[PDB]
Amino acid sequence: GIVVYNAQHENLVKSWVDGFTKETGIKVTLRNGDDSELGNQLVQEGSASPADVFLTENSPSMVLVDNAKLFAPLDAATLQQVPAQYRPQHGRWIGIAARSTVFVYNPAKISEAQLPHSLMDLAKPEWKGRWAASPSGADFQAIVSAMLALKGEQATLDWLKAMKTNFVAYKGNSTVMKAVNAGQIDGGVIYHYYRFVDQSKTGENSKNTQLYYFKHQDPGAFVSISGGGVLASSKHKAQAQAFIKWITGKQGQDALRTNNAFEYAVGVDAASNPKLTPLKDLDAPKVEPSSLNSKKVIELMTQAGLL
Ligand SMILES: [Fe+3]
Repeated sequence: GIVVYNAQHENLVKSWVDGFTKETGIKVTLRNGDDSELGNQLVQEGSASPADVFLTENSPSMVLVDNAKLFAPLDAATLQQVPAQYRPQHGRWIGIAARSTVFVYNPAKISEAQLPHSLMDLAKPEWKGRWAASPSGADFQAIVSAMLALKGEQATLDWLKAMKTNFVAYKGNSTVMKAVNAGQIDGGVIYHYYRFVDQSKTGENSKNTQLYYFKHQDPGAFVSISGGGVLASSKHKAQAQAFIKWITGKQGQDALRTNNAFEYAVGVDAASNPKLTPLKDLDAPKVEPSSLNSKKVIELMTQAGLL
């Protein structure tokens, strides 16, 4: 069978494996981990890696592995299952799901009318002590990688230095949401699905929160694309290509619509969970996935004192 380095969620991917194996008989072994962990591990393994497939929550760790020259071209028929805007132009990997940046806020701490117009506005001195984020996570680092691609090094580093003055750090994006929910800060920068996931359980970590979408092609409207790819070293290329085709195809994208992950489908003509605000109404900035640079992001955040 095939070996998948999986930095996407264990439960979502297991439902993909369930349908994929049922229809093809191809068995899948998951090696689960985080974006940056598994990305760096693949670069170190190089062509000696036992992985056939790499899946990520966000794009920068895909770019890391592609920069190392480790991905095989994806089948053209697979690439055509996803629109070009949710896909690197070079076709060596593909988007498999999406997540929207949001400002999660506590209405008892901050009225909707007081929310920042731009993610860049959180650098202003009036925001000191009033917002949070998880800078060690690949989630927030991907958001900063979009700001870097959109705004450039100097403007991004200036924003990061003001964030060091202004923000409150927490370990984990769900932790940020819990802190907002408890009223420790006015709000925080996370991805949209965390609130949906918790509301589908007890809601005890989210009931005092609401989601704000920056829109207007703001850096804060960045839509982060989860990635999938076939390793060039794979000895099971047909099976590996078929797994990517499955997860980006109608049945695989269907799971995104009906499961409890609340992440967006990216497939052509694919409906997303109806509780989500449609991606086409969010007016995300144009951000080429290959332009997202996780190494420079870590350096800038370290220069700012955040890591
Ligand atoms: Fe995440």
